[PDB]
Amino acid sequence: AKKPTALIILDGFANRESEHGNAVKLANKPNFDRYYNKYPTTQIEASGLDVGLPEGQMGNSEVGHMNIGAGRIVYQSLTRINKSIEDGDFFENDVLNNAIAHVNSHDSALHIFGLLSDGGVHSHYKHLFALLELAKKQGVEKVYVHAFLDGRDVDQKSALKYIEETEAKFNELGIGQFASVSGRYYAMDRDKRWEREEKAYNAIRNFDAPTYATAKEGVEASYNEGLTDEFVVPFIVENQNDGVNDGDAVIFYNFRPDRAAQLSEIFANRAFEGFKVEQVKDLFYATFTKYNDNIDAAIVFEKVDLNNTIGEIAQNNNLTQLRIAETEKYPHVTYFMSGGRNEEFKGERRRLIDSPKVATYDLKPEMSAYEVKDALLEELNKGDLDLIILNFANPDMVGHSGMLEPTIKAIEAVDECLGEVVDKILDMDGYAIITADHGNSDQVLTDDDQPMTTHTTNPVPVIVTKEGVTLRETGRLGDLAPTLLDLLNVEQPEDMTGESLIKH
Ligand SMILES: [Mn+2]
Ligand SMILES: [Mn+2]
Repeated sequence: AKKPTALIILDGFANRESEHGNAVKLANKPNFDRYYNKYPTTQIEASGLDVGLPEGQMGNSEVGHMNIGAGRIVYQSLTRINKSIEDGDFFENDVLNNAIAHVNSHDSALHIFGLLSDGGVHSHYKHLFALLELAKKQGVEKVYVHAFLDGRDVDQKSALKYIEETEAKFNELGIGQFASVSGRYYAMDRDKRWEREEKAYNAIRNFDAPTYATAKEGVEASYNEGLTDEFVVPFIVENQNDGVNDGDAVIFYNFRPDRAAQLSEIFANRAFEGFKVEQVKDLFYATFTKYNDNIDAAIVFEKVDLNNTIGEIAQNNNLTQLRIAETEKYPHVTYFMSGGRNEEFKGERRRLIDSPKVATYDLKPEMSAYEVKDALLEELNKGDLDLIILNFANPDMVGHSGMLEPTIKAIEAVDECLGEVVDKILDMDGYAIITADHGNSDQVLTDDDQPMTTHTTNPVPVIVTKEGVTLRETGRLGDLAPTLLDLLNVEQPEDMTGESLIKH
């Protein structure tokens, strides 16, 4: 048998001082406790800037497993764009400046499309303000803003505030105006409901829609009819919309593809047939990210491939590896772990265990953890594995139910499985790193005893089952893969910028 090293991710399992609604602390976890008391231990950050998110933003599974596999901080779109604005590269961006040069050279118009909120899931409105400043700096004359209203990633009736602050911006810079206003239900549909999109399109293009003298006025009218932000029926702002015409440019500042793709196909997929259109000629169509492959767009922030993730380094040292998890975390231990790559590395094998088919996992807190554990045992008994990446989904997936007793039971089943897994590894003269990708199950009740159903910003435990070493006192997810390479005695390449948790 080879000596195995395994990373064991207890999804959504973190350190929190309060015991109130804390399923991690209330659960009986004798194996975890035994390993924790015997072996070297620390705590590392899995939220915010430490994993490429905004300060204060709770971690998640996708961002977590990306950072873990990469062994470095993997900047997500919002932070990437924020930082680009802060250090100036944004204002030098080739694609944004070409879009502007198209407008300036045709004396045509610049249109800006996006979700006008600080939700941060699909867009951030401060990126609109940076586009306004760029256009102003480059002397563009006509800027039309097409506002898509949120109400879903922020309070359900908050649009007036973003609109007001945006109006003050147009006045402060002497450029820009709202030309159309649409609920995200219409402009940001993702279920091929082309009829809803056509209403937004018609307002954007000055074709057919209600008109109001101001963005505020249309929104208040909507509110008066009982229709909140998300559902505002698209409208045109009187005298502030001259259509989308040949030679214009569009910049769409949303960075999340799923809900920006459809509207972008309407304008810039020559094959679009959701409804009949006469597409604009000589249109320069820029998207902040690439929404899909059927849109002829210039892409402002291109995807970066990640070289030398843990799986690639393993391959390149002629090691063999296993990725294993039940369904709900299978993409995390595969695609996201490998840096957003579906293809297996040479020497990679995978094990998918079917999750149960229930609407919510409080109905079976053990989920398929026991079958995951049994698969791993069968794999370890083959003796041919160098590296194992395992995820127990339960604490996250049960914790999302906001129910304390089932989340405790989820943890307890995971603890029983952890015991058999980790003892086998130790039986085989191997090493485990036991940790998590962000918190959740550490808090499943608000302070007033209501269900709490979300991840947390709490730091995560690390146990490394190697005797006579000391761990560094803090760190981040991007340090786990360097710790694995340390355990395996494999050289760490320069593009993995994290650092081994084991002191030397
Ligand atoms: Mn997770
Ligand atoms: Mn989750």
